[PDB]
Amino acid sequence: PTAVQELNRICDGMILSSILRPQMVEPSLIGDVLKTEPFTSSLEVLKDIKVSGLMRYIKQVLLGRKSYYKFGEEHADGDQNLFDYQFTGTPEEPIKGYWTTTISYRDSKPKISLTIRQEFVEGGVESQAVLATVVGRPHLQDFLLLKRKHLEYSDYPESIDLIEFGDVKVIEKTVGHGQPVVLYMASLFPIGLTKIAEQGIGCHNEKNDATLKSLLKTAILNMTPDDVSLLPRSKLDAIDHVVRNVYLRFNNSSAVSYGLHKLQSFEKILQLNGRIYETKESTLVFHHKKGVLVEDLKGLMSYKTLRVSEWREKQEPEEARVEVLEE
Amino acid sequence: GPTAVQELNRICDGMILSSILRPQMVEPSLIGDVLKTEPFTSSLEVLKDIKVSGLMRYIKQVLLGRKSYYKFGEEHADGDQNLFDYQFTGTPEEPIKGYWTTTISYRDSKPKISLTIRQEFVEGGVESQAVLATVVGRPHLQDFLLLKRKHLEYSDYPESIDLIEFGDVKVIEKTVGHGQPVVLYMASLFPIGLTKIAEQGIGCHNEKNDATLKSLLKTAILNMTPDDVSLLPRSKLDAIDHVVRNVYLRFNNSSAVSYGLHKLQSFEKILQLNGRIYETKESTLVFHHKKGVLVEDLKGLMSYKTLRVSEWREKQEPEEARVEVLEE
Ligand SMILES: [Cl-]
Repeated sequence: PTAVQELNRICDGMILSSILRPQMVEPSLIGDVLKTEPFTSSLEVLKDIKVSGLMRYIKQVLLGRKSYYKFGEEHADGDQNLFDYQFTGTPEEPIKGYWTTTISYRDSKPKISLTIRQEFVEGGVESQAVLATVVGRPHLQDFLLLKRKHLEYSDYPESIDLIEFGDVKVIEKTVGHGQPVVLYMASLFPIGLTKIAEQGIGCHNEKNDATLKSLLKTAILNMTPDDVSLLPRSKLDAIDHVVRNVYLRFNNSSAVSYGLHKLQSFEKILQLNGRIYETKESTLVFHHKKGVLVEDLKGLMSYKTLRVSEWREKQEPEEARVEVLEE
Repeated sequence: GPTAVQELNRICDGMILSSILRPQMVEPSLIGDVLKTEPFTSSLEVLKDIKVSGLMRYIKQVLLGRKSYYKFGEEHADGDQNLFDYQFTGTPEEPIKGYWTTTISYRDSKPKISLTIRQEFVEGGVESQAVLATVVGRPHLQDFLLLKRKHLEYSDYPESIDLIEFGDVKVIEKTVGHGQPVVLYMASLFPIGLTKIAEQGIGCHNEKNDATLKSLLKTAILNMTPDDVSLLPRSKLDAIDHVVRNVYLRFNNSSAVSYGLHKLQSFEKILQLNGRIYETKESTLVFHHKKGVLVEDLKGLMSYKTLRVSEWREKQEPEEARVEVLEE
């Protein structure tokens, strides 16, 4: 592998060790991971690799950092003249009548962004804007700059220009003040705070992908329903972060045979975190009465207004009865 | 009245709309005829400083007196190879239809020189497909290695991107035009002397242009006989496909059916040549010549090119009232 791959593997090893074992993010954790995932490139090449998050913390420890990771040390205003564009559908090609665009300041952490969700409804456009930002920012001034970038990048700027700051929902994140953090279930728990900071789960290679799936199930299998009832909300939310990332990796059949949803203690997770999970293929509902359900516009059941039907594994005698149509 | 750009927008809308019934060479008389019903309010002095591209610029230039017709390739620009544009649809934490895709390109390049990396979760991790959209004669490998470093630096150096070798990349080389005049027909440019087309943004997002587009399409197909359709070049059929698909994305399933384009002889001959599966605003329909109108349905007892479908039916309340509300 390369230095990039090695850095990835060390980061995967920490994420993976956090599934069963909370650990303080400090140099000896990286030292202990290095036993299984050594770093064999030279420190000089490491300096050319520009990273953030735990990747960058690992990089710094390999370069000699001895201090523990401090919550909020990555805070960046960003470049207020460089912008990232995220889009979900377009005006030319909406997704089920919707298109969403998020423009953000490049390299801001927490990210400062204006998201505008839009929809064609008789006989105009309905817009919803959310400014996700940080306490103390100049919210009206950030909205206007970002709105201007929305007008310049939009294939339909007429619908944007009428959105006023009074219509915007604001969400403010706070920067940490250097608290040390515990890594557990791919999430940072800053000492003294009650919230968590979910971390990205890599595990893009064969071994780490399979071990991620197996450790999640092992984590849940080793909790009784009463254990789960005793978990604080912050730990429930971190578990939710790993659970949802794992289900995104499965199609419907693989998610079902994975069988996490069959564990008695996972049913307690479902009651506390929700029953609705996105897979690679679609949306499933792990229902306690009806079993596995699959989102289905033509379904004859509704779970919290989502129409669903019973999910069914493909069976060769049934597939053989499907009428294959002439083209 | 509307600003100088909203004016251009409406004039461009008007050209696209005029291209539905007949092909139109892109030349000043086309613009002038559009100005009869969509007149340009603002002063030409404002218009001098607006930054536009594509057809909206050619409209601008014609407003400023240009007598020459539009020339294919006249917009070529190698772009700024020190400055980069960054967009993405989907992320590893919220994939869109199972994928996430990132595109990084050279600022102001036309054709756009870009590296797109699309990824999905598969067994054993992540699969990637990379596409370098570029121009004949570029240094493809150097562009790739430059844009790949950007991707790594933009994505927090995921191991899956670093694994992508130049030999894994699909290279799509666009041709630059050579000054050919161009015909606009069904929202697509046909450069004379070339066999390819360039689909254009269709626009028409206001209420009146939406309805006009829908009306003009049905009329354009009505104006054709089945024999007419069987004589059209593949170029013209692809342009028609462009407009048909944009229109069905504007309907829910019920409105798509009462729109009734699918019921026309000449459209059935179109279906035979472009396919029967059309995404709508609501789901997906199959306009079948034997079974009738079908609708995507994972429970379907029929499959059309592997899509499971059922027969379409109007929403009724005695099916609705029986929907079982589930315990939370
Ligand atoms: Cl058939």
